[PDB]
Amino acid sequence: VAPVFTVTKFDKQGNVTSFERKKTELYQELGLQARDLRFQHVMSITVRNNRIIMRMEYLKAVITPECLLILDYRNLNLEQWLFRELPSQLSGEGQLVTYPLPFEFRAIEALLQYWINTLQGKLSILQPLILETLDALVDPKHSSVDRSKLHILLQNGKSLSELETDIKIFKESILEILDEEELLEELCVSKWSDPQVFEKSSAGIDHAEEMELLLENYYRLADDLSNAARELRVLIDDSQSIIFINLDSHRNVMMRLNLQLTMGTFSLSLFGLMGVAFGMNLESSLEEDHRIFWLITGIMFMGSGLIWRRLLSFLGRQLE
Amino acid sequence: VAPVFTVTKFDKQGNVTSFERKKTELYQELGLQARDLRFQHVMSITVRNNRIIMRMEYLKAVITPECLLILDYRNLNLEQWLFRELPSQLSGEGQLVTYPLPFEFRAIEALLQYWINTLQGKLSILQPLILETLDALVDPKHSSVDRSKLHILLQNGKSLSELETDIKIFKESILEILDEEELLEELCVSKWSDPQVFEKSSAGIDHAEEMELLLENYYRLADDLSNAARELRVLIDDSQSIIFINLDSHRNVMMRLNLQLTMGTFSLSLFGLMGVAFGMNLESSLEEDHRIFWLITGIMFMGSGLIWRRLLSFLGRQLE
Amino acid sequence: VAPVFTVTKFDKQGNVTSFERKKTELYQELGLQARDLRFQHVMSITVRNNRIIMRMEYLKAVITPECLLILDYRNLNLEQWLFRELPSQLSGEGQLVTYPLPFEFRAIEALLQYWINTLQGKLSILQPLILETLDALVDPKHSSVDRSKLHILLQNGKSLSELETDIKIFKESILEILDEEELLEELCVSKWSDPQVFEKSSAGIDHAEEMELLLENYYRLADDLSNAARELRVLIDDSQSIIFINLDSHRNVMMRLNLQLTMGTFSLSLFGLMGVAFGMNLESSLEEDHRIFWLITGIMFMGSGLIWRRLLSFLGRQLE
Amino acid sequence: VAPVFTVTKFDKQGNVTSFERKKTELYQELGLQARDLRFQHVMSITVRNNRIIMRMEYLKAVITPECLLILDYRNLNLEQWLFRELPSQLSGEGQLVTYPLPFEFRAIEALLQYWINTLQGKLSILQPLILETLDALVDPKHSSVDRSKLHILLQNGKSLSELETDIKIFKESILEILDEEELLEELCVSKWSDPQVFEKSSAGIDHAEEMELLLENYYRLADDLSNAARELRVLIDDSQSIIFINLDSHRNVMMRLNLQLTMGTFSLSLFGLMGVAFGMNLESSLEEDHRIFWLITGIMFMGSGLIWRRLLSFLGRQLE
Amino acid sequence: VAPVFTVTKFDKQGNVTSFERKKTELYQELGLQARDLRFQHVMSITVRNNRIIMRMEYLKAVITPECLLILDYRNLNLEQWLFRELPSQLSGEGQLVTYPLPFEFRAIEALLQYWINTLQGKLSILQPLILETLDALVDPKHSSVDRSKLHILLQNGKSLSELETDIKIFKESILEILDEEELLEELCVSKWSDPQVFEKSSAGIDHAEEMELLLENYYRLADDLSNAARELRVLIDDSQSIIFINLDSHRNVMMRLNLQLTMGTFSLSLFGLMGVAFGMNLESSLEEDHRIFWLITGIMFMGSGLIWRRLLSFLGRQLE
Ligand SMILES: [Cl-]
Ligand SMILES: [Mg+2]
Ligand SMILES: [Mg+2]
Repeated sequence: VAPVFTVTKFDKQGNVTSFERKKTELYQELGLQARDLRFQHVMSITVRNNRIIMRMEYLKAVITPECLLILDYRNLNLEQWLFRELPSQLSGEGQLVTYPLPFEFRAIEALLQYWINTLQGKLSILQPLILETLDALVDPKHSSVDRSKLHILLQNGKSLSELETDIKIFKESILEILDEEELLEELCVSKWSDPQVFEKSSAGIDHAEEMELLLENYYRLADDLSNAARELRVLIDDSQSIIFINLDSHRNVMMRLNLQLTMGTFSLSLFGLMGVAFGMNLESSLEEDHRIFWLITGIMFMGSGLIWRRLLSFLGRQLE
Repeated sequence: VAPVFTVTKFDKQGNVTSFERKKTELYQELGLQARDLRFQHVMSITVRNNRIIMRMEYLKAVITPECLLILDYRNLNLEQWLFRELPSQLSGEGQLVTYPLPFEFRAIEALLQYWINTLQGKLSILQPLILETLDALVDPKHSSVDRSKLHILLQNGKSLSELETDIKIFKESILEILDEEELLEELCVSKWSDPQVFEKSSAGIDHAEEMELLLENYYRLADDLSNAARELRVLIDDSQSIIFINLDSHRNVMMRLNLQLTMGTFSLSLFGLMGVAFGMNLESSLEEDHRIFWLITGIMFMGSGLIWRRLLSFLGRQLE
Repeated sequence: VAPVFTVTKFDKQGNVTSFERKKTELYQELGLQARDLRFQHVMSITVRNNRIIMRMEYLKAVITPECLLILDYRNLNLEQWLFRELPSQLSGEGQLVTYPLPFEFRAIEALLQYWINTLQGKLSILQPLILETLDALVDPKHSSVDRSKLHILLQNGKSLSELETDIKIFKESILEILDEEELLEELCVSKWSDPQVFEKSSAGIDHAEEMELLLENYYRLADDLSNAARELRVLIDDSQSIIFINLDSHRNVMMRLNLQLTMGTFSLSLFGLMGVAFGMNLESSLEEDHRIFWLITGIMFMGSGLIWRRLLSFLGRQLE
Repeated sequence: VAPVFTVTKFDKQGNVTSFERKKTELYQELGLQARDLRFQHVMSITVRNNRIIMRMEYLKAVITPECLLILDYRNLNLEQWLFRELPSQLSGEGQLVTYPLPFEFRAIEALLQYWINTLQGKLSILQPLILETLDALVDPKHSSVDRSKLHILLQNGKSLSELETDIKIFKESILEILDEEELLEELCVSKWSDPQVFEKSSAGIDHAEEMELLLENYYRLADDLSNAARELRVLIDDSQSIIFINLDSHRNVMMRLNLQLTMGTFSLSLFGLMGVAFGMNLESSLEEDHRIFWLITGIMFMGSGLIWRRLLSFLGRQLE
Repeated sequence: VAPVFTVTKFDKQGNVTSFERKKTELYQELGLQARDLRFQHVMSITVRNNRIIMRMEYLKAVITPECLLILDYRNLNLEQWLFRELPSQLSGEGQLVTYPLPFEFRAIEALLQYWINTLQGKLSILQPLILETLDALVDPKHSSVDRSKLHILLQNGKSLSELETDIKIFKESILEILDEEELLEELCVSKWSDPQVFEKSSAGIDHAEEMELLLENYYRLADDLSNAARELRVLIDDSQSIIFINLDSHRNVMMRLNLQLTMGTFSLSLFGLMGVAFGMNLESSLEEDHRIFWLITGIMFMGSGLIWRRLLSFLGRQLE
């Protein structure tokens, strides 16, 4: 009946243990209040009672000087990352560069690396799709654009805006932590767990400096991602403007050709009316004449041609 | 004759009392000047004479170390919240996380929670409507868009802009309070009411820190709301651009088809003029010939077809 | 020959005296240099030689600890405000809330109140006009918009942009003064006129704090005005986008209907050409037949209808 | 062979001397390095070795406590300003307000006044042209706009953007100098030339304060110029939007009228086809009847009218 | 098997040596960790263990107090710059202005000069192309624009956006270094290599001040580049708006002319229908009359002309 957390616990030795714990039991074990683990804010990093609470959207983590906890990890495709890369990164030959540093450094590096890799993967999925859709859409030899490609571009633009917002909030959180030295000092949970021990254990290694360098690295990576996303948005806008110009130019060409054909039709209809005037079954004084028929036909055709040419010249003058 | 406030008073025990009090009487009771309770600024939080004055649009509140007052609460549908949730939140088993803290913490938490819930409700009402309107409007199989849906989208966009402005001003007020530690210290009215008593009453609990954490929580919630609203605005703009492109593409397709039909009509009218030339009641030298009629009809139809095909090819060349 | 100021002087007792004074004489009386009273900057507030120099566009004022001066007040419709409200506000039962404070507080409050009321009046004039113009323009049942209303909207948008710039510069000046405590202290001219006297005269009343609260009040009012103006601009842009979409949709509907009618005309002209082929005065082998005439007429009409239906179906397929 | 500066030297007495000096000789005389006088940055003000180096685009100046130098003044139309106003401003009855102050104050005031006057002149040239072009272009009674006026507007908009950038960089330089008190102190070259002498020479006059006031004056003037330029840009954008709406409305009106005429033509052609069906030279059973001709003509005309009216009503229903 | 760096080493004497070194060997020689030389961030400047690590996109450099290293220099067309200009700049008569300063000053100046020259070259390539493309596109005498030029403009706009982003990140890095004095002090690697020696070696020359001046120079150059790029973007947007207006105006002119021709055709077809009514082979009572034929023809032509004139007048009234 009581709410519970599905907890994946990684020790300092990289051992992984999955279980479920009551919320009050977790609060008692971690020495934290209920309000600390509400996880109400997406992309939030805080330090409460010497414990690091982190949320990156669906990823909720609690870092202790002794262990790491992942909360609500089910039905999120996190199993591969949790049980394949994390043990190796924390307690193996992974790509982490904070192994000699205390456990919290490795934990923060792993979490930030996973989030930055997720953002990079989203961008690397979105970029080729948007690029090829724009290339198809801005093709100058198409009179009209493909509307299914327009729907695809709209969906990809929505996804790109969401990704850009995620990168922005990640950058904001990292920069807020980096700006204040107090937060950087608080992030060093192992240092403050036993200050007397770490007063001599830290043989010239500044934990705050290492944390600052790690956060600066991840902030720079997120800044590069944000720059790429903004460039993609700008390219999308420019491509949309080019598409508008192409459509307007095609419309103008078709309208000019239709206007020329309308001039031809109007001259043809005028001299056709002139001919039909002689086609009505009313007696005239020109039935007996032999050359009048050919004269009328010739002047009719020649006048149609001349009026069409004059109208074309008038159009050329009007369009300048 | 004198102006009055309709006052809803909540004690430390959660008891609710509704009455009306003269403005001067309220100023005397609260130890505040007339200018303090003007409530001229929407979404303003201030501390005057050890009392917290708050306005969130229509919600005007005065928080004292002993009680809370809601002013001008009538004809605003506030009765349900005032008489159902507030007593439970202040003096019961509500979702407030500041119960062990002094009364002002619970009061501020309740007010900020109500305002943030109002903003979230506005956004959760606006988002599905805007999403479905955009989905209907950006449908690529519609030659023209529904204008009633356009009016609905315009109204919802105005509402979304108003909501975004409200979220922005809420964030600005909260961040202005959070930036300066003096304002955070002033917000702890119970601490400064009896400094001698609270010098020993506060057994290791920092009231300023608790206030900072509460305000940071609500600021983060408002930031998430603002991000969602900005994403909705960006999606609206992108959908409008897609609608423009779709309409232009449909116009281009219809114009091309009309131009092809105009080519057909022009060729038909040209060779029809040629035929009508022989339809006039003028004597010629071809009436006695038998094959001339069928020859003229055949060459007329064939020339119409050939000129139409040539004009279509010319259009294809022009459009590239 | 020498330049002069038309000076309206208000004493501490609210007495008003209008006269003209030579520029050098005014400089000597006020203890100020010529460069101080250039009034080159619109919306500028400064403190020179213990005197407050203020300019709000056409309103130039000099506040002394003993009196207030309005300069160049003629031909600006300022007479009503100068001779009706200002005496009552300074030395009566006006709405000013700084009466117990020294004279400069009342003077600054009156000037800022007049300017904020002018801005509010401009906004309250512009808002209904813009709202009704947009409501008329975004009407979905209009095939075309009213261009006179477009000109009115353009003029009102220019006025709104000017008002927004005025509000922005007012906010900038007030915030620049508020940010630095030195400027706030300098604004208390009565305090620094006789520091020895005011060392004991100020019985617990902080003049700098009162000035800060007054300026914060007026800054918040200006911020609300700026938010309203920005919302109006955003609504104008959204209405323009909606108008564009409505016009494009009407164009598409008219173009589709014209294309259908063009299909009908083309089929009619094709089978009309077929009929005219038999209308020419050339001998054929079908004159004696009786049923051939009705057969040709029937097949002509039926083929016109069938070709029109096929073209309509082709259009439906093309538009998807 | 060696590079040289064309130097115009103004003494403290306003005497002007024009000559040419080798670059190394100028470096030796001014006590400055080669890198100091590169003048690589447009709109840059710096203090090197107690000398003020200023560049405003084409205007390069070096201010010393004893003299002023203008460099590369040829072929820039600077002769009038150099030899007419500068001597009077520096050593006469000019409009400068820093005459009792040391020479560098007058020099800086003259240079900043010239630059601000140049910017004001550019804006006062651009504003009437842009205003009249927009007024001509947004005329609602024009079916189409004048394209030569469009080219003029484009050129003026480019010039306005360049002017706005110049004002922005001028404001940035002035504000960067004003923000740091060290730069303001360094700008007082006469004070630091002989600190022992000026320790008693400055009888209560703060040179840093005077420099701050002068720079604040010029910054406020530049801010007013920037506000005017931004307002002009906003007005240009609004006028462009109004032009777009006007063109779309004219297109819609013309398209509706063309559609009505197309309906008329289609009905006329339908009943004309009906008439032509009886015009073919094929024997029928209605030649002998006398009333059939008039009956057919009457029903033809009446049906044309009725079908045209029905199509117009259908268009009215479709357009809503 | 192990990863290696292709290292180009420049000594203090300008001697160049190209070789390849294992990554671990380079880390040991430079006294740096593996994470220091990841080069994960484009356009990043840092100081680690008294060594300057710089990346400008493809250019990776490590500056030591004794030497400079270029890493991964192959297949980047860097050979000319590496083996022609760098030796002369570092140990010759180059344009560097930091020769008397320690080696790191010359190294930083050379690297920043190369990057700023690359950015200037990119801008000087992009600007004429964009300018000529816009001039061709905004030509008012073209009914339609060239779409190949549109594709060229789109590609150049993408390149310009990339260049603007590069300039922005360069400015951000330089300004981040300049803002904090600690980073400026750290950049002086020779000063901190032997602090005891440089305590007396630096005879009044402040290395931090020289570094600040160099970085300020390069920041100002990058700011000028960014201003030029932003002006180019603004000009591109304005040209696109002008192109839109030109296309709409041409469309309106063509549509008006087509509407006038449609009026003519409609009047011609109406009176042609009137004439054809008399052309059908049905007996009437007007065959014997002689003047009826000419009367009908004359009234037909005159009515066509009059109806066309009336329709033109109606169009003129409608367009206002
Ligand atoms: Cl169009
Ligand atoms: Mg006939
Ligand atoms: Mg359009």
